[PDB]
Amino acid sequence: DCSPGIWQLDCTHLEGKVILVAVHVASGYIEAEVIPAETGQETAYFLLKLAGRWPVKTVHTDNGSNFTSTTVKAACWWAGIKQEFGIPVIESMNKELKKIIGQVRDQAEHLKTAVQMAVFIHNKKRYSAGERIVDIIATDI
Amino acid sequence: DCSPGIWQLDCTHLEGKVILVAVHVASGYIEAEVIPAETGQETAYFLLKLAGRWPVKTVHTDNGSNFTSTTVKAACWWAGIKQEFGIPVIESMNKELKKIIGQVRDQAEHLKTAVQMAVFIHNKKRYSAGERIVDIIATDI
Repeated sequence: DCSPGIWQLDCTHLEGKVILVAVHVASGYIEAEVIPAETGQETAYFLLKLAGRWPVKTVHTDNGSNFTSTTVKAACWWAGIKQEFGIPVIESMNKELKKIIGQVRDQAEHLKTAVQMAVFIHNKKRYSAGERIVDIIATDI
Repeated sequence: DCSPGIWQLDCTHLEGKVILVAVHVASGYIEAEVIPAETGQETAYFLLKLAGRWPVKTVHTDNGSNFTSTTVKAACWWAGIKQEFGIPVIESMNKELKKIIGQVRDQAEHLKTAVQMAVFIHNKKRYSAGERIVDIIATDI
């Protein structure tokens, strides 16, 4: 959890929709996306996007069956991502995100937009989570 | 262009599909996404995602009419993003991205995946663009 390369991935539901939530464990920085279904293809596609922006070395999840998909294993293999085993946080983070979404829900037509507005508010809330991840990654370099 | 908050947004086409490409001007770091159509709604949604991850203060584009959409102005207003006027780079960057996509195209079924694999290769190519943006943002803090 001290290591700057540990992320946690989890899908949560809201308004009959699926939200994929990634948390940088050391900083609390969040990325979220509404996906059409809880499929390995959506997970694999999200991991490639995440690995292209940040250093992703190991990933954890609260539902191990999420990572059994052959498509997910292919994406982790290509990007050099290992499965994390040192975590026996997202409960709090998912409830935290669902709360901020409720505050901004009225300001956006679709749930798509509310999720990104909530991610914006979380990462800048104030150091902020957005500043802390950059600081953590910078020193590690 | 020295300022760490300047981004450039442009849509490019490949295989009858639209790719939205964002470039961090000071570092050369890239984010890209295949979008269904060149609409203001897709642009506005992409900007909110970008502003939630990085500090986005001003944005430039090669096609000014991209930013006339009332939906785009609403997103820039809510996230506190101004239109950049100090740039009279994406030509090179879009050709660079299209080249890397061609190298990896055979390794992925859909163009969606090839674009993210190309973004991955660009930002880690090696400092790398992914390291340089974090360093730039860190010192600015």
